[PDB]
Amino acid sequence: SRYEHIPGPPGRVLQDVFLDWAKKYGPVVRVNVFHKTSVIVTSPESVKKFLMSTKYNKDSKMYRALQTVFGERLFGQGLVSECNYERWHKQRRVIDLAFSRSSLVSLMETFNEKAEQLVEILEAKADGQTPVSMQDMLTYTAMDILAKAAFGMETSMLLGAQKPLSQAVKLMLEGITASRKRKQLREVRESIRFLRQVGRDWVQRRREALKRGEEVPADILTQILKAEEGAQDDEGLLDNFVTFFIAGHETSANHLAFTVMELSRQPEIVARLQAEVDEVIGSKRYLDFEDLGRLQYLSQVLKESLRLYPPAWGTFRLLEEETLIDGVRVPGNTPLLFSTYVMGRMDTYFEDPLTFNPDRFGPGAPKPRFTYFPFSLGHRSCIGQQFAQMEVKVVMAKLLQRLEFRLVPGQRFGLQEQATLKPLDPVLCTLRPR
Ligand code: HEM
Ligand SMILES: O=C(NC1CC1)C1CCN(c2cnccc2-c2ccccc2)CC1
Repeated sequence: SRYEHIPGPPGRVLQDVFLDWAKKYGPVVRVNVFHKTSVIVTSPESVKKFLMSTKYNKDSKMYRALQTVFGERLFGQGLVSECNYERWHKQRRVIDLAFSRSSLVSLMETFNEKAEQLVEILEAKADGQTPVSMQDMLTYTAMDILAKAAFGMETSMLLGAQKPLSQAVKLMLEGITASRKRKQLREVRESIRFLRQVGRDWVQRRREALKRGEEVPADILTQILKAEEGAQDDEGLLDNFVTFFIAGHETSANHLAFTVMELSRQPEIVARLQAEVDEVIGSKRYLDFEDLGRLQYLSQVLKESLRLYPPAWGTFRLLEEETLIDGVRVPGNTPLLFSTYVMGRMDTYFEDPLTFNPDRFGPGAPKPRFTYFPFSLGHRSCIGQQFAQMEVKVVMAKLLQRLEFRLVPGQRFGLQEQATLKPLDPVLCTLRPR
């Protein structure tokens, strides 16, 4: 009854249903999500008001499935899932040092070496006939980049190593999904314990290295440790280990996979991207940091890919006091749902919204004003945004330099939702050298 007055109903995902309801019922609509009543707010005025203010905190009820799954602590109170402002702010300020401009410039060697490894593996299969899962190959690349860049760890998933780790990540993502019988419970719980035990093993290795006075370059793990200096126990440390182990590869992989999928049906845009990489980097194996800013059309293509295919569709804020939102009375203690997926597909905000058009992000084009937020906005925006944008530009630039991709017929463009949105199909392609 407390929500009955709010407007609403009486390879598809629930976000497509929400899109249909926002179009039909307007900027404030009641929905059921993760078995709670929520209100989806899709005006840009609401996005600005609620996301650009430290007055509005995340609604912790809507993060339970990242905190704990089936009674196993997962991300716990790490940086994504901590919804207390002061507890979040303390860790954010310490971990931010690992995402400074100087920190990220130092990661270009890791980005280049893993991108070069992927392209060499793909070139050996570029016979126009062997089907390759670009979803799988881009996930292995993203995991290898993250493990090296964040932790100084070589996972070598691109060599076929760490299969139990790859399986554990897959079942943990299925667990998040199922949360929000007997064998699936056992497999999910053991996978979460395995990921935390990877953290314990790697933190002990880092501590022993530091004790023996071995050289350890400052990385994300350095700052994760710094945030816990004088903690009562290692459970905060492991919460952020697992948070960054998962967060630092999965959305990047999703975004790469979506971009390759969509580009397979955009031959003219691919010819333009191939030309731009030819003009900017030439034959050079290695992209320098200053080359990234020169790949302007690729930047636009990746922004348009996130408009239609945001791996992280949005966020929630807790409305504490009854508030009028776009002419609608919204009760206190309500989860407000913000969706860049829904707003990206509304003709109100984007003309011909299903058309893939990188020129929407061109230099003279008007910037979306609070209608586009694939890294969210405000104080709780993605800490990894610049990390992600650099690594994906390096991977995509190296693929475009060296290879041609054709999507295998029968492969779909639809979505699935696990913890994030990702292609329904494996993005199975045949390849040829340029
Ligand atoms: C294309 C890639 C990526 C996308 C689309 C993405 C998207 C997002 C979004 C929408 C949020 C806000 C989530 C919320 O409000 O609940 C977020 C937060 C976060 N992301 Fe990402 N992300 C990406 C890459 C990364 C990477 C590479 C890392 C780490 C290296 C990372 C770590 C995080 C963390 C730790 C947070 C929580 C930040 C905070 O609240 O202070 N993300 N991301
Ligand atoms: O569960 C979430 N929000 C709850 C309201 C429902 C999102 C929180 C932000 N997440 C990320 C953000 N940056 C990078 C990666 C992830 C990521 C990917 C895989 C698994 C976990 C997290 C995406 C999920």
